[PDB]
Amino acid sequence: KKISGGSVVEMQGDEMTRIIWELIKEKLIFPYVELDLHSYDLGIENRDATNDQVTKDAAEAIKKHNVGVKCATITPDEKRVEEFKLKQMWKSPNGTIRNILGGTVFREAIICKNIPRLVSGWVKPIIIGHHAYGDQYRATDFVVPGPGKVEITYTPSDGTQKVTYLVHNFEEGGGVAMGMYNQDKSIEDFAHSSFQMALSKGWPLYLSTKNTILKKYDGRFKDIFQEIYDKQYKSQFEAQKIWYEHRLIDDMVAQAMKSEGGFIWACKNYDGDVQSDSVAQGYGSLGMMTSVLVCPDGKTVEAEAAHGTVTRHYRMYQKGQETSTNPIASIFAWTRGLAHRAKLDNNKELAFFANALEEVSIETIEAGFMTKDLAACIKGLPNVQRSDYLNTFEFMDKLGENLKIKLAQAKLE
Amino acid sequence: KISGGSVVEMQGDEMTRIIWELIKEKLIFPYVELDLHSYDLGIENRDATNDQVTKDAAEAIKKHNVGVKCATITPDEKRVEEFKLKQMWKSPNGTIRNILGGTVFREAIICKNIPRLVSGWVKPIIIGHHAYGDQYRATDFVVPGPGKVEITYTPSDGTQKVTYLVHNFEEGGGVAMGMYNQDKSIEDFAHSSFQMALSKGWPLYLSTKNTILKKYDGRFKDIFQEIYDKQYKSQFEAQKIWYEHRLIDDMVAQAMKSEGGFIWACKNYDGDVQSDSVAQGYGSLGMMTSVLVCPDGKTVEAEAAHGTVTRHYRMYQKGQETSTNPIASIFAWTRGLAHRAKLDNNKELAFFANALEEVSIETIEAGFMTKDLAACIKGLPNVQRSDYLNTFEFMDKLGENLKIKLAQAKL
Ligand SMILES: NC(=O)c1ccc[n+]([C@@H]2O[C@H](COP(=O)([O-])OP(=O)(O)OC[C@H]3O[C@@H](n4cnc5c(N)ncnc54)[C@H](OP(=O)(O)O)[C@@H]3O)[C@@H](O)[C@H]2O)c1
Ligand SMILES: NC(=O)c1ccc[n+]([C@@H]2O[C@H](COP(=O)([O-])OP(=O)(O)OC[C@H]3O[C@@H](n4cnc5c(N)ncnc54)[C@H](OP(=O)(O)O)[C@@H]3O)[C@@H](O)[C@H]2O)c1
Ligand SMILES: COc1cc(NCc2cc3cc(Cl)ccc3[nH]c2=O)ccc1C#N
Ligand SMILES: COc1cc(NCc2cc3cc(Cl)ccc3[nH]c2=O)ccc1C#N
Repeated sequence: KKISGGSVVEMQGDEMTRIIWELIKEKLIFPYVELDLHSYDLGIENRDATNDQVTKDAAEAIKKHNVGVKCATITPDEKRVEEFKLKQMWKSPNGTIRNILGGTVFREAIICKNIPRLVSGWVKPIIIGHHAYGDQYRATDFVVPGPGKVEITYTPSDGTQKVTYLVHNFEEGGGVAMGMYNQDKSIEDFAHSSFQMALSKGWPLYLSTKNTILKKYDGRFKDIFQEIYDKQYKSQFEAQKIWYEHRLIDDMVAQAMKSEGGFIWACKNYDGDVQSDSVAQGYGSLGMMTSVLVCPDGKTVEAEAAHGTVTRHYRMYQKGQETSTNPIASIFAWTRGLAHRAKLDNNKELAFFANALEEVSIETIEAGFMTKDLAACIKGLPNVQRSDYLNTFEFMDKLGENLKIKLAQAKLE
Repeated sequence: KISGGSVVEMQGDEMTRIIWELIKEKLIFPYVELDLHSYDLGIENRDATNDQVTKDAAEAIKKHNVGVKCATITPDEKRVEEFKLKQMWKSPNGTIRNILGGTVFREAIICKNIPRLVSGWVKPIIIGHHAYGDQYRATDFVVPGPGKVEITYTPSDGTQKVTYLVHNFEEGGGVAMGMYNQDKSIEDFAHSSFQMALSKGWPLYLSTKNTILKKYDGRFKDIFQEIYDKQYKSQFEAQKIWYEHRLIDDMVAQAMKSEGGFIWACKNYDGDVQSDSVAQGYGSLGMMTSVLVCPDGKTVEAEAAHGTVTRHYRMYQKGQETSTNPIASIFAWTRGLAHRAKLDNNKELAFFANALEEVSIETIEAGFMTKDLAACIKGLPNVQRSDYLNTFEFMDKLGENLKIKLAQAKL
């Protein structure tokens, strides 16, 4: 009696995450749930094999079936082109997908009692989202060769008066300059995703900006969030004993470091990249970072780990050496995905399993069975020895055993 | 008694004014004679002068080169109606940078008994930002609807103008903005960062997002490699250190797994302590120093990265016990004097500047500190009164330890 899972769009990936991804399906997922799976290999060979079309096709499956679970993919730089002999430097799959689906990406660390956090006292979860990976990806930048006047202009499409804003008047040398933009359409999406992520998770929501300085730019993020909230989300927030409030980023950081957690943060940063966030990097185990892509309708969810393909470990695997790669984030991609499926289907057996799997993963670590990065968090890297951790299979085997027990006992009721 | 020479001083506001005068009295004036050129950068003095006193303070730093600044009230719509201000005056620190050029760094004083966010960080990590980041150089506006936003360059020459597409709003509006940076700003920023790394004896690293802003940030990066290979390259090799560029993604992840011990030039939009996670995670903003350096090498103005500690000031006003950490403020003075000692080559003053930091540190390593610092070790919930000293007790204990340290030197 396997569980009837329903329609899920799976997306296979590259390197160490592919290798693990399979272990998850075989050892933790398929022995218990029969899915109407809709796989899409997005490993770099096949993306190149199809001219990055398989990426676009997965994005459309996700729209239709409302549930995606994606493995980590190689985004090609120059050296990967030469390494796989690619036809061209294909765009990052994650951006391709999120452009098609609209909506917003939220990351969150998985927190275990026996794993130190930067801030002890952070005990309820911190869930942060950025506006389409950041304001930097919508920047038009160039060098100013010599003296002169840089300006920005609005050209009403109808054809009423132009308006010109002097940016700077370079009077005695060169420099650099750039323009940045955001569409209302897009800010509204960010709003709806954030509010609806908050209702779904049950915590309150904070929008941070720098509207002391960017009065009109960050202003209009605030006013849009406020109009949308006051017009269509307040009653449902009140009903969950939660709220939305805008903060100055200055205020918002000071609070969040003096807090216990349990909130949604809509950061209006310039850079949304995980790899440049000091706190995310500071936990000291990127393998405990989940992500989720929520769309402005509330139905459509795509889940995935926030780390990369772990190329450094992958090269060791190929040469047949020990690896201690952390599967958690990838495991939680499946459980968040499956959980949301269950939400849409009103499928209590799936919801139980999903939660169960998340539960066991933390429990397993808390008993003191874990991968090297987590032991390193406990003891310190120079102090870690081989008998403090399990390799990638030993930890996956352990999670299988503990999952068997959990569900076997849990059945008796 | 040790004559220092000329220093420039700007008296501050609220809790920092009180803490200032105590440092002057107990720590500075009994050990050292000075030619204090003092400006009253309290809010109420500025309003009386129509902000002009801030200018005078700044221009005076030009002549003498050493400044020590007490935290100051930067007005706001409630601070206006609090003092009936003639106008909502601008930030003093800004006016002072604006007038001196220069690049503001920020350090956090560390002790062996005060947990850092990362245990492994056992050396200083000094961060500078390019003129407070490019949000203060931004020009924002609302887009009412469908239409084009174009950024254009009209050469002074008169040669053909250039025009890049920012975005064409097809359906509905949004927002737009453009920011700039003159090359001279960047040369200064780089110069300041090369001088700062040379004095503090640590390697340098510049962070950018040149994988997305290939031109804008790339430009920063070259001016850094150019000026390095040109003017400073072999001076580093002489002091056994090095300069390198790091993609911001790479820099952050390298830092957080390092032992500290480097200068960091952050090319950023927001160079405000308030919004820095890592600075607000230490626990005591009372431990965060900040030092303005100029390109020319000659000019240094020190202060505290924390504000005026208003919540503590209101407790001062009512006779209620306060526990305000003065280290940053002490370090404003030691930085100012250790610099003045290198200008004057005044060895006697140099020793005093290093003496007072070692004392400040030793006191806290010994286990005598303020409430913030106690909270970092135990947790604010677990903190008993017996765990820490109040504003006054901590001073007297430093004053005491300063006296004893100075004595043993003579011998
Ligand atoms: N959406 C995505 O799928 C996504 C996101 C980011 C990057 N990537 C791609 O993945 C490839 C590799 O990128 P990268 O090496 O920069 O990033 P990465 O895969 O996150 O690896 C960086 C380092 O972090 C540690 N780490 C990350 N995940 C871990 C895990 N699950 N368990 C244990 N340790 C872990 C490892 O450090 P130690 O080796 O020191 O243990 C690893 O070398 C690139 O082609 C990149 O474009 C993909
Ligand atoms: N250097 C400058 O010129 C500068 C920099 C920032 C702000 N300001 C100005 O000064 C005011 C800032 O006040 P603010 O309350 O916003 O920020 P703040 O005075 O720097 O600090 C606010 C809180 O931080 C803690 N704190 C700061 N310094 C401390 C110390 N030395 N010892 C112990 N705790 C300390 C206190 O927390 P607890 O209350 O929890 O103990 C305090 O309530 C504003 O009017 C602003 O315009 C000036
Ligand atoms: C509950 O523990 C965590 C939660 C996390 N959530 C994600 C996150 C939080 C976050 C919080 C702030 Cl104040 C600033 C930037 C941030 N960036 C992030 O990506 C990350 C790390 C830990 C730790 N330790
Ligand atoms: C030696 O430990 C410290 C040094 C500090 N230096 C100042 C500073 C560091 C810093 C480091 C990063 Cl990775 C990011 C932003 C940062 N902003 C800062 O203002 C601050 C805190 C601690 C701690 N714990």
